[PDB]
Amino acid sequence: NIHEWQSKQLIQKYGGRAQSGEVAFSPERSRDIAKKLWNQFPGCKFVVKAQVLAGGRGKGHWEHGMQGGVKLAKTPEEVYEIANEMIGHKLITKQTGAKGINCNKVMVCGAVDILKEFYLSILLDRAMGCPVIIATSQIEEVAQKCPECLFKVPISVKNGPTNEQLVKLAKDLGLEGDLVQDCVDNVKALYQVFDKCDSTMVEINPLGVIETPTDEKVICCLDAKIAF
Amino acid sequence: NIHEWQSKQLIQKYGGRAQSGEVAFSPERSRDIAKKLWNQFPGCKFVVKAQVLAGGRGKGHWEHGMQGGVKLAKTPEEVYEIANEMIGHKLITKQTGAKGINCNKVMVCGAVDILKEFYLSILLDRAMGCPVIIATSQIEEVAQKCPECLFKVPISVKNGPTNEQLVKLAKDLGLEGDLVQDCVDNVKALYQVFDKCDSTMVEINPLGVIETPTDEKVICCLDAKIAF
Ligand SMILES: Nc1ncnc2c1ncn2[C@@H]1O[C@H](COP(=O)(O)OP(=O)(O)O)[C@@H](O)[C@H]1O
Ligand SMILES: Nc1ncnc2c1ncn2[C@@H]1O[C@H](COP(=O)(O)OP(=O)(O)O)[C@@H](O)[C@H]1O
Ligand SMILES: [Cl-]
Ligand SMILES: [Mg+2]
Ligand SMILES: [Mg+2]
Repeated sequence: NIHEWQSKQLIQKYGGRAQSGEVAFSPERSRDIAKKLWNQFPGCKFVVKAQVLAGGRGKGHWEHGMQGGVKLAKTPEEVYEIANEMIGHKLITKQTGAKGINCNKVMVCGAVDILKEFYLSILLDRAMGCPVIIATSQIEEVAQKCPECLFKVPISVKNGPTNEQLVKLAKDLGLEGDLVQDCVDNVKALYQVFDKCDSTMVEINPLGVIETPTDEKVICCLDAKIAF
Repeated sequence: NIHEWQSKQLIQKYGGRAQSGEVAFSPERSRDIAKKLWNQFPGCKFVVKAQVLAGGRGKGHWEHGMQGGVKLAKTPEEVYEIANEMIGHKLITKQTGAKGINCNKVMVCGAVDILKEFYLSILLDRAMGCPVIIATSQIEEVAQKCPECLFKVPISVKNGPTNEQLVKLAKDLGLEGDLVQDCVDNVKALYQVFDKCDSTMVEINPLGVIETPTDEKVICCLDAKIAF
């Protein structure tokens, strides 16, 4: 499986929208990324995301407390502080145990208004022998407590997804207006990645509805993981 | 006199907020700047500003038809198109005449919500023999048609501006809440530039109230000109 930054760039290579930010291997560099971003959107806030091969970062904790592998920062100096407590230190989440996985890089992103967060993945379903799109706006828990809340769209491996399936899926997720077609185009892009890269899973957790700096609502992958 | 980019970077060096963007000397580079900015704020729009030693770009026009030296762009490709018609071409404004001034670089900026636009300049007043801060929220026309709309704050070159003078100026311009102190700190930065650079004029036209990507209101220099 390829890292977050690399999957997102692959998704955007194929016409999808994703917040890949920029990766840093030192707190000095993390700060410089933030300072330069203030040239473009002055006053913006920042998000620092520990780049570790492990899930559930948002609710881990570090040696010196901290808590959470995804944290908001108001200034480049706050980016330095947070980054300095991530790089070269050990995060502890559910997927790691008391061991804790080491972190030697972070992702620095501009902070955006997140209006909605969905789960969406494109899986190779061996049983049926076809790709299947799995999405929900609420992943193993939701399927058991509310299986109806989960949508599974089998895909024709010769024709690919139909606009009918994708439009329905988008509306089933609660999207309206321009976000419906926006979601179709992004899901089409995710499928090309799935297909053209011979992936067994393209998982977007979360696929979000965010606001641009000028308040437009757009679909954007806020996380990405591609397996082969 | 130093260019927009250099003044803005100088202003931020001293604690002010300015949208310096990033300068490009080709439309290919302009496009790349926009593409990379979409990694940070996906879906954002862009502004392309012709970098020419001449004023009134917003209302100028180019020899081959295109209108305006400051133009909005929806995508990196729209940035390329606009930049390609600016770099290596001739702009015509009021300050240039039928000759038209050549442009060999543009500034690519993220588009932001602009809520208010002020004029603010720090001048070496020969008559009074001291620096004077000149600001208005409505420059030669306004001074004649509404002299009351213009505020002039003489500065003691030994004490610098007082927080009292700057706070009053901020409220005189109609600012309230956190924007008052925000404006004070930015004006303090503009004065240090004026002083430490032995300038005869630091002109910010417009000094704006803009929204951050997460809807915070902040003071930001959207243009800058420093004379010697
Ligand atoms: N640009 C951003 N602005 C604000 N919040 C963000 C941004 N990017 C990510 N987040 C938040 O970070 C959370 C955790 O992100 P994610 O990469 O999914 O980590 P995890 O493995 O903990 O789920 C997301 O649910 C989202 O709310
Ligand atoms: N980042 C931006 N987003 C939106 N509009 C902008 C941005 N930067 C500048 N503008 C607009 O461009 C106009 C012209 O900009 P400026 O640099 O002052 O050129 P000039 O004053 O020579 O016409 C401003 O009055 C403002 O309305
Ligand atoms: Cl170049
Ligand atoms: Mg995730
Ligand atoms: Mg101007």
